[PDB]
Amino acid sequence: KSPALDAVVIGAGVTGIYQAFLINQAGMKVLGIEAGEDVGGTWYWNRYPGCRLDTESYAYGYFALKGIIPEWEWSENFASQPEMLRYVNRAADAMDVRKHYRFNTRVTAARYVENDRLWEVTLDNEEVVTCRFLISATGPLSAPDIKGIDSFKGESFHSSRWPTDAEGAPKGVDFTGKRVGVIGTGATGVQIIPIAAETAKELYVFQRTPNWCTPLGNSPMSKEKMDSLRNRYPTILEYVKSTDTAFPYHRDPRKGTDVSESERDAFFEELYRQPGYGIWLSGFRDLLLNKESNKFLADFVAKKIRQRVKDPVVAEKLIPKDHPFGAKRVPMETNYYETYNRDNVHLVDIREAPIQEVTPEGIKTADAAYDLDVIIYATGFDAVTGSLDRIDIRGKDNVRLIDAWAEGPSTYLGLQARGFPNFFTLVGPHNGSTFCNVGVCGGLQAEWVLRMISYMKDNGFTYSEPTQAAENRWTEEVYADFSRTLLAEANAWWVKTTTKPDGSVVRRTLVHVSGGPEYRKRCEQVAYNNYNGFELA
Ligand SMILES: Cc1cc2nc3c(=O)[nH]c(=O)nc-3n(C[C@H](O)[C@H](O)[C@H](O)COP(=O)(O)OP(=O)(O)OC[C@H]3O[C@@H](n4cnc5c(N)ncnc54)[C@H](O)[C@@H]3O)c2cc1C
Repeated sequence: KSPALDAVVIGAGVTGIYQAFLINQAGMKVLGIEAGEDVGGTWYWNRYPGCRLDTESYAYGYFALKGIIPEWEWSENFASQPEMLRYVNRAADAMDVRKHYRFNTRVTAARYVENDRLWEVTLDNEEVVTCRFLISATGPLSAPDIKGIDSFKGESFHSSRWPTDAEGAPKGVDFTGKRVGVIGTGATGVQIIPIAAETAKELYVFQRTPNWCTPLGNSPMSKEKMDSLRNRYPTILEYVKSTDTAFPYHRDPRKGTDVSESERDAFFEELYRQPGYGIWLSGFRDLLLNKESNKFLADFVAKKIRQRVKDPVVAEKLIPKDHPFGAKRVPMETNYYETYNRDNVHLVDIREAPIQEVTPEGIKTADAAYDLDVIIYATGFDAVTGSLDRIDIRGKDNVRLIDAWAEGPSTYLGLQARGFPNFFTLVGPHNGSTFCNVGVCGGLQAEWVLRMISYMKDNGFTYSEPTQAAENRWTEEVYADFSRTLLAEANAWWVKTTTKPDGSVVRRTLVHVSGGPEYRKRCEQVAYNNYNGFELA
């Protein structure tokens, strides 16, 4: 039996729609599947107030850099979610990609059929479609275990499904007269909190531990700036393809320990005040390698927080004590810290007073009862464990992907796993999503996968799977790269350590941290050498 499709692509975010576009442009048959009503992924799902890029719009805008929608005009240096959604909609118009997709459809299971070298893909546990290759673009992030949520009698908002009007704007964003509680001070919370505080009668921020945040420095984009950027796109593209993260930044050549205190302070002050991520990405070369260097920057950011927040007790609570700066994807913010100088804003330390439950009346901590009218659940993400866990994926000998990866992801090139032929995982933490400009990283990744599938078609190969040796060597190489950074000591659970039935010890990181260009170079050496390390038939 032969599959009906060359490929199924799961997800209609930026990654998935471009993979689908590429496959179709190449003359192959592709079906996209998407749970939502339309395209956008992130930019479709996340509708909460303050939702905005951390990457310069022009640098994230790969579909414009690549000449798919080159006329696109950005209105701001760091585009808001509604603009991002318009960009993805326009890109999808230009790629004519919607016709290849099933919308409002969840892939519930995928099983590899060994006799027939194809995937049976189950849609909403009913229809089954067959394809030669299965490609996940289910998103680099996934996603509250609090007693009593269902009992609250006021309004509940969840940042991941913020209610919208018929025009797609967020409902109930005016909190005039309302006592509001926000739980969470990750990326979403720090975008939500300063906006909610503008109208709430009282705002309580329930925070377990603070993250490092830096100011975004967003501003409108002039027509003149937009035109000069567009004229520079061929250069901008070459640049972002050459940096380690694919953001438009590269590390300072110097070690922080080599620079005087006075020079360090001046350098940091300039970068802190420059819009975007430079404070981190343009920082000293040893910032994520060396504790002293890291501490220089963390101390500087801490000093900036103390400047910006009036009450020294409150300030201290907002400054991380227990983790290096940049050990997580750093939230950027617009007047977040100054929000706490407002008289109607209160920080509730729930490490010291954990939440016992949500009640009909509001929130109960170990120490106090907060009567609220509104609760906003500003829930975090896992940028670490990946988005495939909700799909029943079965490879050879009916093995679960979740079991195969129990001791940590095991892949070759971060793209296929032994046991799961003709299955490609785009854009996930195990291949670099966590610290990438995903607009660019993911687009380049989809192009490599296109080239592999085309090669297979040209040669009449219908089977691909990593060897055990190549998968093992890769996975050890990725771990060793990870193990030389401060991430390893700071995020201990990002590493899975397993002593084998005999005595030897296996270590795998959940998160690939290797430089983009080095990673892509290794992928091309493999592709050039007839996909050496993949068995093909
Ligand atoms: C608030 C926020 C701000 C961000 N800002 C930036 C930024 O500035 N720069 C940056 O590089 N990254 C940023 N990110 C990361 C973001 O994940 C990527 O930029 C990008 O949107 C990921 O695109 P994707 O297509 O790979 O996955 P997604 O955009 O997550 O799309 C995945 C799609 O797959 C669908 N799906 C999942 N499972 C199934 C299933 N089983 N069946 C059918 N459909 C399924 C989902 O519905 C979704 O539509 C941000 C993320 C968030 C949440």
